[PDB]
Amino acid sequence: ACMRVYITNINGQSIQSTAQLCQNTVTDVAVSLGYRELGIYCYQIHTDSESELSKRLDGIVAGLRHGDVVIFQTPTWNTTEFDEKLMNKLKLYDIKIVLFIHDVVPLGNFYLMDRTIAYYNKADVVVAPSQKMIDKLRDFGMNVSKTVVQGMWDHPTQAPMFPAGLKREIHFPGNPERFSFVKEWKYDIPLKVYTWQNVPQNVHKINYRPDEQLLMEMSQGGFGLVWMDDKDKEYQSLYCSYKLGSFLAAGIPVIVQEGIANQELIENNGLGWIVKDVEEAIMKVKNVNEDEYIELVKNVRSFNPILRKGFFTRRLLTESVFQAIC
Amino acid sequence: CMRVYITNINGQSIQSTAQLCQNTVTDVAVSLGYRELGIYCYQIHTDSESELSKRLDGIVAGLRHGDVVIFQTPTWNTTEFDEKLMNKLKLYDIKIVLFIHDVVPLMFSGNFYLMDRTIAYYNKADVVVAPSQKMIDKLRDFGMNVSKTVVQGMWDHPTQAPMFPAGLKREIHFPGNPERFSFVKEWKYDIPLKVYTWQELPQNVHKINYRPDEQLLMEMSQGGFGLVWMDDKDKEYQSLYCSYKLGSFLAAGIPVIVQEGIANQELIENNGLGWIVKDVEEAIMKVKNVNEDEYIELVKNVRSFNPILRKGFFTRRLLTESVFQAICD
Amino acid sequence: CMRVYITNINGQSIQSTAQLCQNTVTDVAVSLGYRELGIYCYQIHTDSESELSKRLDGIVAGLRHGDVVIFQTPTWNTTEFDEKLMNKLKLYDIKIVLFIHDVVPLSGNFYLMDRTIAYYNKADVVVAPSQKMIDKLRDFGMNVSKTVVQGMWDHPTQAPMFPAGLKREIHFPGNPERFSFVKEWKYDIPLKVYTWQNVELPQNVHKINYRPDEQLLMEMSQGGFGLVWMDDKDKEYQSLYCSYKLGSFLAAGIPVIVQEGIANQELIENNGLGWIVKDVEEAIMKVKNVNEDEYIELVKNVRSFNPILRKGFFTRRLLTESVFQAIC
Amino acid sequence: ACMRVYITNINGQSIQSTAQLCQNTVTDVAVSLGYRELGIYCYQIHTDSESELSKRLDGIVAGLRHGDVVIFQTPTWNTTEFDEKLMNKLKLYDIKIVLFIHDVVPLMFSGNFYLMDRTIAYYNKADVVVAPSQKMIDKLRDFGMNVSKTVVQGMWDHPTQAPMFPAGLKREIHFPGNPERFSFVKEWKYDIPLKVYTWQNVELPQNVHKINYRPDEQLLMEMSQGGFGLVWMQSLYCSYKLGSFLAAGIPVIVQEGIANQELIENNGLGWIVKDVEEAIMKVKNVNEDEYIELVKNVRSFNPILRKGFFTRRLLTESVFQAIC
Ligand SMILES: O=c1ccn([C@@H]2O[C@H](COP(=O)(O)OP(=O)(O)O)[C@@H](O)[C@H]2O)c(=O)[nH]1
Ligand SMILES: O=c1ccn([C@@H]2O[C@H](COP(=O)(O)OP(=O)(O)O)[C@@H](O)[C@H]2O)c(=O)[nH]1
Ligand SMILES: O=c1ccn([C@@H]2O[C@H](COP(=O)(O)OP(=O)(O)O)[C@@H](O)[C@H]2O)c(=O)[nH]1
Ligand SMILES: O=c1ccn([C@@H]2O[C@H](COP(=O)(O)OP(=O)(O)O)[C@@H](O)[C@H]2O)c(=O)[nH]1
Repeated sequence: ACMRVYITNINGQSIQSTAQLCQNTVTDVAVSLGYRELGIYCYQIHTDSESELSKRLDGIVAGLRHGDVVIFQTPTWNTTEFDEKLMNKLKLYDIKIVLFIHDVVPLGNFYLMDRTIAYYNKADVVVAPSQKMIDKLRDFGMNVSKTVVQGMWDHPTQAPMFPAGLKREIHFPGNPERFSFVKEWKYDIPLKVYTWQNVPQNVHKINYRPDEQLLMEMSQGGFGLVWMDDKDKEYQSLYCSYKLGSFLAAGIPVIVQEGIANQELIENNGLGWIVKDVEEAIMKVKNVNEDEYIELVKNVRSFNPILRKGFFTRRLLTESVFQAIC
Repeated sequence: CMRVYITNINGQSIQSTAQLCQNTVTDVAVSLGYRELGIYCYQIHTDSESELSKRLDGIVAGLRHGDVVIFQTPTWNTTEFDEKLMNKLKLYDIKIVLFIHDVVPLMFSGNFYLMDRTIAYYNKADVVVAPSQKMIDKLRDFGMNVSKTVVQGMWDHPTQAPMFPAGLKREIHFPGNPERFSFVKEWKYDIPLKVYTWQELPQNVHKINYRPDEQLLMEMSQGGFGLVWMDDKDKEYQSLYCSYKLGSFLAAGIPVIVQEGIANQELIENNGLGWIVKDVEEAIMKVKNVNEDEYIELVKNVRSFNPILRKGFFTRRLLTESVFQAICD
Repeated sequence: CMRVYITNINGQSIQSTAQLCQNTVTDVAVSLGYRELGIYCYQIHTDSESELSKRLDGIVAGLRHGDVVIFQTPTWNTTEFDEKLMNKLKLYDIKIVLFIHDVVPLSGNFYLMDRTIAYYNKADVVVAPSQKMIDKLRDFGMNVSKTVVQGMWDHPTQAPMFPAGLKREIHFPGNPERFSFVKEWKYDIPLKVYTWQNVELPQNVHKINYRPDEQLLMEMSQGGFGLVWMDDKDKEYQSLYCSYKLGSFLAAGIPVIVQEGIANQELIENNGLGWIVKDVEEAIMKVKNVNEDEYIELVKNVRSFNPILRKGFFTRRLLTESVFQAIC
Repeated sequence: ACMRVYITNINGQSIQSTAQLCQNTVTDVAVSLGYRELGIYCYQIHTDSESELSKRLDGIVAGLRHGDVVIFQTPTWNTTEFDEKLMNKLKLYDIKIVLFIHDVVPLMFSGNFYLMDRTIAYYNKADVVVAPSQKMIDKLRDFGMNVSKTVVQGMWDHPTQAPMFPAGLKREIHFPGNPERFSFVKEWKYDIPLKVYTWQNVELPQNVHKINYRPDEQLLMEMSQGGFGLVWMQSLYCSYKLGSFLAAGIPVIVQEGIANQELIENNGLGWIVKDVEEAIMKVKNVNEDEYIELVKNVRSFNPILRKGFFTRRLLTESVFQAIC
């Protein structure tokens, strides 16, 4: 009996899926720690007889041995049915299971919240974006005793950082479809939106670029905006933003919405400003002098080796396996 | 973004050497930052064509175009399974390293019909790692035309078992099964023979029960000689394969006795790791005649050579060189 | 481009547990991609001041601004060396993790506390064996704000674990010159002492010759109980540290018996790894009574818990968390 | 007797030093393989007394033990005296020594030939020699180098994850080296533009675009947009520039003779040309499809350079050969 740690990893999604991006990046760190990938392909679950699905899963977990530990990165995006039966398959082994939450599907839409929580409760440790997320999940019946807070996505990279000049512009590499505040841009601060989609005056569309390029370009100065839409104001209070990690790894300060999860990280480390609303953000971008920009930048760049070396991830990947056995 | 993947069987008996080698190789591959494609040993005919195909899709779900895959063959799931795994792999734009642990039609007179199908699927790899040059030669004669070949040379035996000081015990160690090795029963000499096995034999042969490898290593290190031998039934294969027993003796820290004609025998010759003997009589005779002086030297050569074995360097180099060859012309 | 380095001592006797520890932490560290800053144990007074300085420049030659350095203390080259290594480290723009294996000023050695504390305080993060250790260190002026608790030693190993039978015997792989209760051993339960010392022992102590750790693990895994016991003058200083042999028993796969108030005692209780006893006499009683099933369970707890020990997870978490903390 | 592998690595040179860049790249690969760094700092050896030197060295190798293997990246650039002395220290341990040659000082010009005997003497204490090219090994043998086990490096790697942009057929030649070292640049006289990436002040001939020095990753991204990489100058060693071009994902043009050119030919990675004028011709005549093919070749071969495989093999093979 010789313990190995395995971790699930999705494959086959779009060139531009942040979801897969997250998992693959977590997995690369995990591989570097000695862990083993359980590759999972993103496909149409209805395409399998319930029996072919049982055996595709046997294919996926073929290397598993009792005494192992499995880190399940949820969701698989293969349907709650897949999630459920993957879990069920793992519960047949005499192993500890770490549930690593990237998103809670119902949070839209809301109905399957119950079957979601239900297989969640089968894990031994839960890793979640924030304590607020854990608290809110307990409210729906989540009863796993050992929980670990993720805090922040890393963003492992060796993209050169150029000196950050005080450009009074704002960067935002999300998609307008999901963020409608972007179409409502009123202010005379340029908003640089990085997206594939083609949809005001001061918003400037920029072509989707490989992540390393975006980082290099963003490092030349400016501010990074982390901002949700108005129903997404639920999550935001709960999830970890991926682009937040991308701003910080690039070496520029951030502007986040008052009430975002884990805001303490931003404050304690002097990484940017927590503002009430867009207006206040604009104001600060207009007010900030050369001095206080130079400070925020140096704060970001003394902080970001954590992000670029993948330590929030190495941290939770190590602690959760230990808590599972301990 | 190229990743390197390696297949690894699972599910066989704890006593199975085939799985033991594959796991060990995998353990070394993982340390090199490679990725496991786990494969479970089961009865292939409990699947419909659709199900087997989808079990394979599950096994290879993480592969992408541009990756490299090392197929550790055989899977012991049948030539049929090997062939369809290979077929799946060829749908990807990847390079395939075929790493041969055994050639199943060459190792049993009755498995020979499978030669042609085995070769056909061998010829789909970009690189073949074979135990010996002689095995590659033999493969060629049966139609194997894979242009790039790497010689494995020897099985490592990664470990940290204590090595005790080796005294000149005039005994011979043999951790194999009497079934696969019938000569055991016809043991007739007055030099003791220790047979380590889970399984009925002559007076000068002592049966010791199957221990976990680590303990076997510690015990063997106390001295004596490791015998690497095969019956005349397998004299053919012997000139071709790599013995795992060989690597276990040397890792333990004792000299070995091997039959003339065995694969990669110059390895033993040039590193002074034991004796190449014509027959069992010549070995028994050398064990009775060797003096303290000579045994001292042999043990010295073995324990200066065997860091390679214990740190997995034969495996590290084939794992590194084969992936390199798969890409570079 | 940040690298993590970790100090590691070399040159001590194959018997030195202090080196065995640093070396083990270092091995885990290297598997995590950290880099060794090798330190050799020698007579410091053989060095002129400038020689000592440049020997140190030799040790840290590979360091760069922006690196993170883990200092496993002490080096055993004496405090003067520890202090001079720390100052050398502070000359770089790096974050420093202090990893405490022992604290020298802890009775007549106490006078050294001022110097010891003054260099501890140059660290950004302190990893200490127990919270208790951290508290005592605070009473004497340690003010490093980020601290991590180690909570056990690991024992990474591949040692076969045999099935464990209930044997009413106690294993103690400790030097009997350092533990006196051994010479006083007066009980009908056999005490098995694994030691290099060529001396004879009380009637019911079985002197067993020193053996490679791997062999010791395998042998102990056949059953019996592992005793973690301190002398008497090492009693206060006891409560503080992490027992290395404790880790060895659990990694072998047998339950343990430890004195009341041992550092990180709750780990034993919360995981069902053995018993906390007042004194030897209670320990003898438990071993006399303890039944077959109750033992079976003790073992089950141990072997479900010990893959953490055997794969080095206490160390992996402290090496990972302390670096994170040094930057955060 | 637990064998560990160590590798020397220089530190403390300028950010522009290719020697350091190389030793550091090899070392990072070595660390991923589990090998341990012996960090060496570049200073002025005259500032040490004999005793101080001996103890600085003792500080550098404090972690070695009998039974280890040591890979010595030579030269250290602290001089031959330092290299000889480091080699002397190592020999005092019962270890095997791999000598990995980056440069041979006494072969740099005839003036430095007097150093050959000292150089060869200490080379000969090694158990294995890794050299850039077989040709180099042959030359060394002519001067008394007698280490029986040798390994050929072939090519520098270039570990990176720089995005590769699509390679447009730009009729331009990239050359990230400095002028004060390459005469041919100041003499440029072709209607084909030469993109020279340098930190130097100097203004440059008409059809040269002096581009400011830039981080390696950025350089790689820019070059991946297309055009040709030029390797120009001692066909003894491996060009580091070469690996940068191929990692960036564009084909190369190299001067006839240089070492290991059959790597170029056998993988269809560029052109081996007699002179500069031959290079301008091929850049003028080459058509769209011929160029898509070059790029195909380079981008299929690339992953070796980018994942550090020339280095992984020499680091694995040489340690193996040191014991076997
Ligand atoms: O041109 C682009 C724009 C987006 N991104 C990536 O997409 C991320 C943001 O995606 P998403 O909005 O889904 O992250 P979220 O903040 O919502 O968690 C950025 O940080 C980048 O990593 C990118 O690689 N190139
Ligand atoms: O008591 C035993 C006897 C055998 N072995 C293992 O079984 C191997 C021999 O198996 P096999 O005879 O199949 O090796 P090969 O024929 O390839 O030389 C030995 O080297 C050991 O590693 C073991 O672990 N415990
Ligand atoms: O025959 C022996 C006896 C001791 N030890 C090692 O020495 C440790 C105990 O040493 P020490 O008492 O110094 O550690 P402590 O428990 O006091 O921290 C054991 O756990 C073993 O790992 C060993 O390897 N072989
Ligand atoms: O703007 C620049 C110019 C050059 N270089 C680096 O310098 C290398 C060339 O160095 P050198 O000419 O010394 O190498 P050589 O080809 O002579 O071996 C390039 O490959 C780059 O990696 C760079 O990073 N940025």
